[PDB]
Amino acid sequence: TVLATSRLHIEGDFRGYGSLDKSPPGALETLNRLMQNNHDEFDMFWRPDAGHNHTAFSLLSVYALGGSSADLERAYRDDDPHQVPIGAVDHSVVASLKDPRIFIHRMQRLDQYSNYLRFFEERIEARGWKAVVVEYLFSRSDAAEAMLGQLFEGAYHPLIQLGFGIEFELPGLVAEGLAHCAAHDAANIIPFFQKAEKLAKSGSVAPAPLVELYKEVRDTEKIRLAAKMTQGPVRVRDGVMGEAQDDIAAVAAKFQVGPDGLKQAIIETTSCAAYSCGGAQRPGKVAKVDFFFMHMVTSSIFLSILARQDWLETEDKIRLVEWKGRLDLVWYAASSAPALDRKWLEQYQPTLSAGMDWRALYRAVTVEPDDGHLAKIVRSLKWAEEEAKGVETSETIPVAGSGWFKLAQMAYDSTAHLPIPAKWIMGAGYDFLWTRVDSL
Ligand SMILES: [Fe+3]
Repeated sequence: TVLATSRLHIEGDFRGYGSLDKSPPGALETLNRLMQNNHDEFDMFWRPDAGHNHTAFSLLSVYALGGSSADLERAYRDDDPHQVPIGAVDHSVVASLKDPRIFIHRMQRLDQYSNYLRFFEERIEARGWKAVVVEYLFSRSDAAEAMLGQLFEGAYHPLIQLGFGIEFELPGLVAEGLAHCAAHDAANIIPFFQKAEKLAKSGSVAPAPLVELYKEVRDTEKIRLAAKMTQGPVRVRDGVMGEAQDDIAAVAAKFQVGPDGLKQAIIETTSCAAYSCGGAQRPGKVAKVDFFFMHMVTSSIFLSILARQDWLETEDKIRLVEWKGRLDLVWYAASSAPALDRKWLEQYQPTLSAGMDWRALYRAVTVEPDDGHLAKIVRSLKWAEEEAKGVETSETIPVAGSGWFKLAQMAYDSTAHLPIPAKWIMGAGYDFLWTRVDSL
């Protein structure tokens, strides 16, 4: 039977966090047609490692930046390589997923995406998306505890997809995100999250500023060297978690948010992620933004969005930000914990984006051939400027003020007019990766 939940209709004025210019007429109709095509025709996974379908991310971000029909069509065509036929649904498997032990049991299998999608669509059709999200992520059942770890998998893709669903209140997109969450292959980050949290709640770990926990990861050789350059997409599973799970778990336990600390913890995690991106530069090299640090920033807007949901307890909002901050330390370690310096973003001189404001940068991003990350990072950075309105740089907040837009300029300048593989450096701490980066 056709579910109402399967129909993605964005309607009304809402155009997204950090939006500036309204998309011109005709864009909304293009957005709905293409989001619906992507939803019905394509899987969430097009290859085993780094194979997340970005189509929904690229469309919704280009809409938020005020792109027209033609820009959304570019976004869709640019992600053609992301778009493979959606898996056949097994309807007896879908019926069985009502049992929480069969649910848990089939988790972390990529070929299950379509089964979990149909399941979550049926469940949302019956209870609505708010009820289902609390039930499957935040209710501390066994299923929900495993789904919460899964939410951060793949450098934050499930969180990002669920985040988009919640931001635009799209039931079918919330369903895609939950299904993505359930099906994502495991990087052995769940025990990192359990160990760090058990340590944090023990009463015997004093909290420290996140910026000092980045420093400790870099300065602890066993953690810094756990990841290997040529492990590529499995650095976290086979390197950071393989060699140093307990060690990084004891560091991450020091990141602890008090009951009145939610907004500052979002600003703290977002500032340190932006600081990763902008501060991991090398003398004599052009500016490049690390691909992983870029996901640490692109994911950050969705923390801000979950933080503002009426249907979610403040305890559950604080937990989300704790876990994201902690895993940002793992992604830092996975890029070989490069030396960070505030001087690079402070001193950065824009090139292609020199003299633009946010409105002109947004316009330039809407037309730029890209898989969606450029649009995602400039929007998270404009939003970060709003979230952290009035906050200045300090010992704990390393990027603020004009730094947010300066990073956006560096992401545009260092990425525009390049093929996708040349855009983002795949681990800023690995010296060899800089031999393939232009000198000054
Ligand atoms: Fe991505």
